[PDB]
Formats: sequence, structure tokens, C-alpha cells
Amino acid sequence: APEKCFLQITGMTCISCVSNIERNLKKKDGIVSVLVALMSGKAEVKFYPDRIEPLEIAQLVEDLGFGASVMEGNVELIITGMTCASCVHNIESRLMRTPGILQASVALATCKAQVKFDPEIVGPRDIIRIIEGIGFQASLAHKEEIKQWRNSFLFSLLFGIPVIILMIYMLAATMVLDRNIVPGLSIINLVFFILCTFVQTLGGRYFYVQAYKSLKHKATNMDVLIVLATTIAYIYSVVILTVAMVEKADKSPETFFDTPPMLFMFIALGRWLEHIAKSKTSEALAKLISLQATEAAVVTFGANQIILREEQVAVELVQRGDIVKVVPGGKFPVDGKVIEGTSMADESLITGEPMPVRKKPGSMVIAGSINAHGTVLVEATHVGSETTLAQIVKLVEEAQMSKAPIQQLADKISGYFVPFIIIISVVTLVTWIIIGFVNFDIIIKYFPSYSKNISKTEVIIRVAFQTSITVLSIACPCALGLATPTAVMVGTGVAAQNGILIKGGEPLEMAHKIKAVMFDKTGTITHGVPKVMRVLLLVKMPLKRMLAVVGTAEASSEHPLGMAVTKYCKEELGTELLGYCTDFQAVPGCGISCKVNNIESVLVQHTVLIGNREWMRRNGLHISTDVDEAMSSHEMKGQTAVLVAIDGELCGMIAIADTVKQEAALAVHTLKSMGIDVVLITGDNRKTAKAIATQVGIKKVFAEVLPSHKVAKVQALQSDNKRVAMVGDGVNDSPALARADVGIAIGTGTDVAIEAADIVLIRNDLLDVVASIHLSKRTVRRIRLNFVFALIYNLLGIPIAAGVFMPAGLVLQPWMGSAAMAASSVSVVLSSLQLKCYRKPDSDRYEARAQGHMKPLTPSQISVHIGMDDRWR
Ligand code: ALF
Ligand SMILES: [Mg+2]
Repeated sequence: APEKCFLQITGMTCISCVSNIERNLKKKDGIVSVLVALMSGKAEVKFYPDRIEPLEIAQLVEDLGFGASVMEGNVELIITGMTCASCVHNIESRLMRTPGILQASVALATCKAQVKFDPEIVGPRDIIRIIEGIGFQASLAHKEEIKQWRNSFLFSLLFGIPVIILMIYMLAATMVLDRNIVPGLSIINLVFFILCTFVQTLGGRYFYVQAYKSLKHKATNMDVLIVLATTIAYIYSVVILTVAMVEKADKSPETFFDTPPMLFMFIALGRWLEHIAKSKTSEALAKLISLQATEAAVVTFGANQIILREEQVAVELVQRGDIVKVVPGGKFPVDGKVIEGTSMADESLITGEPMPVRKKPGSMVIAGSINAHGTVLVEATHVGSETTLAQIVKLVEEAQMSKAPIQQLADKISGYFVPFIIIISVVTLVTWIIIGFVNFDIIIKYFPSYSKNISKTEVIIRVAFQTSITVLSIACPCALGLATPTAVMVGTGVAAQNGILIKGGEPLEMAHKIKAVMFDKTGTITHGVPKVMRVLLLVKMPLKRMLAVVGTAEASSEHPLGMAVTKYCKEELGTELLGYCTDFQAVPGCGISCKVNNIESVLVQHTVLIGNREWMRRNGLHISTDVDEAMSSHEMKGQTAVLVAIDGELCGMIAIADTVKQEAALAVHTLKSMGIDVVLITGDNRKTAKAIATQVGIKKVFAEVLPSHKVAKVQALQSDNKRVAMVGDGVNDSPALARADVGIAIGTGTDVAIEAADIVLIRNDLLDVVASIHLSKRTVRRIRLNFVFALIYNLLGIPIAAGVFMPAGLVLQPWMGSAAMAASSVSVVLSSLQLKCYRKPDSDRYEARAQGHMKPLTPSQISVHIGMDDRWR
């Protein structure tokens, strides 16, 4: 009992592996008990130290074929009625008195209690029972960004449309508007000042805080650009108005109060649209939590002659060492060993396939599995976080948190732009000061400011500052923000129209970078439902008659292969109605015997035996060499096969297997032609995976891959610097989908897989994945083009604003500033909208492009990898 040791085990891929390890270790003398988990690869062994040593245990585990290495409970409760300190003190004293409890404290302010103890000796149930006996009850314990950007945009609009309208009205012709309340100001100037001040105070607040955050990050983005430009323009306008007032100037100076409202308007709109597009809801965690069983039926004493009472207890409160009865159709509450129970379990959560798995005494079960075929009793071994489903939840959380935001190309452009605009503005200022100082005739000729009585130096300085600030205002791109959001929304709409649901804007901008794609085998590449592939005849009755007789015999069978056979027979036959007279008898996993005396019904449209080789061997029916070879070939192909005999005579054989999707081969070929790697990762048997890869022409095959191993492969491929797209439709694929750079979920897949994936194929056609790439390409290029439209119109303005074309007679006009934004925004919006004309490439185009290049692959060329370390053949 004492000196229990901890071990780390690697190379283990099956629950049967865990059962074998536990059985072998317990068989050896000295070892008292052994515990191990599947995905965690952690084990705990209790043994007598004086008989065996941890090194011997590690050597024994290694001999089993799994690498072994030697390496080195808190409960929170709320208790009602904790209104007195005496009760808390008494509870604490009673807790310390009981053995196995290390510490226990209770807070009177919030009635919360924390207890630290050894799980092997004490559990939450004991503490709860003690508290109840004492006399008290105890029980165990982005939109903001959108809202703020929307508020900024709305304020900027409300207080910027009026000023823009006033500017347009002035541009069209207005005498009263130029009238001066005081010698310096004018009505228009005062209204502009008030409106710009209101917009800056209200609309720009979030701009200012975001810019401050960006500077704290040692980076300059669009927010910093807008804040700098608008603040400079507003400060200069206020300063010139103030000096005009002080000097009682006859004419009010030109002001740039127009610019800040305009830029705030459009940039806030762009940011708001970007945040709307980026928003997504991930509920995979909620679905996984829903998978786990809510409660368990704890059984006191044992399953042996003494069975005193049963209780219903929350799975959270369940502790190791308690026998729990799971009824048919009920979820397995905790991982454990089956005792005195035999049934079937669905392990699609881990292994991923729908084939039921037998459970017998000495076997192991996984939490969250669906039981059937009868009741079972389970002795718990892992509970709570230690459960496999909890480990999958942890992996999904880690994958989701690992993902980092992708920097917007707008921010990257602004990072260069801000120094560029600063440099050009300073250059314009200094060169104009120099020109004014050296000659001063150019200033007289090209500006009326010389008419002012101020000194020449003041004239040149004011002209240089005005020109520099005009250049600064013109340089700012108003449509920069909208370029990416508009294209992202249009691409998402196009994808939705074409049958692809894209959550967020990241997949559209990332799919083009994909160079490696991993495909799940079941569902994703092949239809999940098993289907009959080939029927052979082993005195010479028609095949259809035998098929009808089997379907009548197999009508009541609940085996998935049974329903597959029955549906195949019904499809082959008229299947107007099944025979009324039929007697059925089934032995679990052995064979089925039926009596059918309604062959007349089949003819209008006397015994049946369905079994495997073992059934024939025990019944005494010999197996011919040719049929044996055929069955061996079918087993090599990985497809299941069963035999039908009538009146004790072998009659026929039926084979059932999954059917590869029609477009799987074409999709794989297209991906390979485009230069993208294709990998088949699955949890099924190696033979079936190899056969499916041969059919779909995938060179790299991974078999018996646990959910954690899929994430490990994703991480390795990403560490190779490649971008990975994971296509899955099961729970085991959800952590890989979350971790993968791109996650594609088949429309018919599980809810968790759909939630985790960023792209969902509503049409459940594999070729859409290729389209999901092509469309993404058509998007990204467009975005780049939009950015050109966002800058070119403003950029061409900069030479004019700086006076480059002034001697030619071209000078900046007030209408040019507004025209630049109008043209840029219109061009960006129209370019983004043009993506709606995108047409999905036809499947016929794919087939023609691969009409001759496509070729079947030999089975030998394909290499199958079993597990992460590939220890097994
Ligand atoms: F359907 Al799988 F791994 F084979 F998710
Ligand atoms: Mg699947």
C-alpha cells in the first residue's frame, strides 16, 4: 500500500492495451494494483516495496511493448446557515479530527469553505455527510468592442453629416455664412469649430484610447494615424482662429475642422464592420460538457450476494472505488472496470467509428460512451478531470487559447504610412520655409497672404504650415478601414450562396496559405453507414430468393451490418413487404438462426443460418479452399464478411464495407495537383485505412490515432512551418479542428465538430474544400486591389497638395479633399461587391483537368503509420 509509484507510459493506443497492461501487472507477484489512462499516458502502481522495485515495474511494462519511464485533493463548498463562528469552529474541529483530511477552512463572509485532503482516503462525500450530520447542508460550487465602435461611428455620423453638408453648400456657391460675428471668426467657422469639437470629444474618445493602447504595445496602427492627423488638424485650426481673433483679421482663415469628423466617420464605420465580421460563437465546450453524464447510480456494498441500497449521485460527487450501475441506453458516468456485467458500448468519442464494442468483466469503459444490450456495473478508476472526455475538453481549450489574432493588412500598411506621412509633411514644411526665405517671390505669386500686413517671416511660416497640414490631411486614406471588411463580408456571402458556411473572416484570408490537408476516414472520406459490397454463392436457388430470405431472417437484427444487409436486399428486391412468418434466435457475437416458412411470399414478389467461420466450425460445416481464399481476400481488403447457410448447407456469402465518397478521389487528386499534401489520419484499423487510402489515392496513412495524436500531428505539421487544414466530422476530430490553422466540418458531422470548425460544408461535398481555397484566393487578391483604391486617390493628392504641379497651374482646391474620399470609398465598395460575380468551378472542370493524369495507386506504395511513434508494423 505505502510508497505507491508514478509512471509515464507511451506507445499505447487501445483500451484493450490498458486492459492487458493492468492484467499482466496485477498477475505478477508483489504488484497489488495498477492504474493507467489512455490519452494522458500516466499510471499509478501500488505494490509492496519489499518485494518489487519501481525499476522492475518499468522493465516489466517495457517488456509488454510500451515505453515506460519513472517520474515523481481540493474541494470547495458552500454551506447554508453559517451565521455563527461557533458552528464554523465546530465544523473545522470535526473535520481535523477525522482522518485523511489535511486542512479545512470556512469563511463567514461568503459562507465558502475549502478543504484539502487525500483523495485515496477521504472524499467530498464524507465531508458532505459530516456537515449534514452536524446540522447544516453543503453543496459544491468582443461585443463590447462592437458596441464602443458603433457608438463612436454613430456620434461621428450625427455630428459629421451636418458639417459635410455645410461644406458642400459652401462649395456649390453663402454670403451670410461668411459673415463675421467677431472680426476673426465667421458663422461657418464657428459652426465648424463647435461640430468638430463635439465629434473629437465624443467620436474620438475610443480612437484615442485604442491609439494609447497601441503605443503601449510599441506599434502604430490605423488608430494612431487617425488620432495624430485629426489632433494636428484640430489644433492648427484652433490656433489660427485664435491668432485671427487676437489680431482682428478682416478675413477668417481657412480651417480644417472638416477633416476630423470625416476620418472618424469612415474609420469608425470600417472598424465596426471589421468587428462584426470577426465575431463568432464557439460552443464546442458546451457541447462536450453536455456529452458527459449528469448523474450516476451508485451501488453500495458490491455486485455479489450483498446488494443493500442504491443512490442517485451527481457524477461530480462520485468518487473512485464506488460501484455504479449503468442501465441500457444510459451514458457511462466514469471510466472504470466492468464487474459482473456484459453489454455493448459505443466509443465514437475516442475511436470515432460507430461499430459497437463488446464489454465483459475485466474490460474497461470510457466516460460519455453510450451503453446498450443490457445493464452493467462499473468500478470507477478515473473521475472528473481524469476522464478521457475531460482530457478532450482540456485539449480543445488549449487549442482554442493557443490561436492568436492575425494582424490586419490595414494595420501593417498604417505602420509604414505613419512615418511616411510625418516625413513628407516635415519635408513640405521645411522646403516651403526655405523657398519663402530665399526668394519670397514665389509666395507672393502663388498666395494672396502677402496682402496681409504681417511681417514677411510670418507670411512664409504660415504658408509653409498651411501647405504641410493640407498635405497631411490629403494623405490620410479614409477608405483604408473598409477595404478588408467589405471583401470579407462579400466573400462570406458568396461562400454561403455556394453552400460553404464560413465563421469569421480568418478562414477566407487563410485558406489560400494551406499546403497540407489531413482527412478523416469515416464520414469525411467514406460514407458512415456500412453498405453491402459483394454477394457470392457458395441447391442452386436464385440469388434474389436467398437475399429475400436473409432479409426476412435479418429483419429483427439490431447489428449495423444486419440493417445494411436488410436494406441491400430490399433495394435488390421489390421489397413490397417482408414475410409475415419468421422465427428469430440470436447469440451475441456468435451467429443467428431463423426459421422462414414464407418462401411463397418471396416467390410472389425452410431455415436460415447466418454466421462467421467459428459458427461453421462449431456447427460442423467445413470450409472449402476457394471460399476460404475469397474470405481471406475480403479480410485483406478490410471489409467484413458473413456466410448464410440454409438447412445446414452453406449457400452464400455477403460482404459489407464503407463506400468511399464519389468525389473523394477527385478532390484528393485536385489537391495534389495544386501542390497541397494529403494525409489520411483515422482511428480505425490499419488494413481498412490502407484500403481506403488506396481507393482515394493517399500516400500517407495514419491508423489507430487517438484524439491527442491527431493534435500532435497537427502541431508537427505546423512546426514544419506548413499551414494545415483539418477535415473532420467527429468528436475526436474537434481538438484537431480547433488546433488546425483551418478547420472544415462536414455538414452531417457531430455538433461539436461543426462548432469547433471555422468552415462548414453544408453540401457535404469534399470538392467544396478546393473551392474554399480558390474562393479565398479570389478574396485576398481583391482585398489588395481594394487597398490600392484606398490609397491611390489620396496619394495622387499629395503631390498636388505639396505644390509639385503648382507651376504648371494645378493647385489644391477644397472640393478635392471630399472628392478623394468619395472616389476611394466608391471604388473600394464596388470592387468588394464585384466578388459577388464569382462562379464556383464546375466538377466537370476538375474531372477534365484530371481526366488522364489521375491514376490508381498500388497498395504497396502506400505506407501506414500506427500511432505517433510508429512502434507497431
Ligand atoms: F471518423 Al475518425 F478519426 F476515423 F474522426
Ligand atoms: Mg469521422
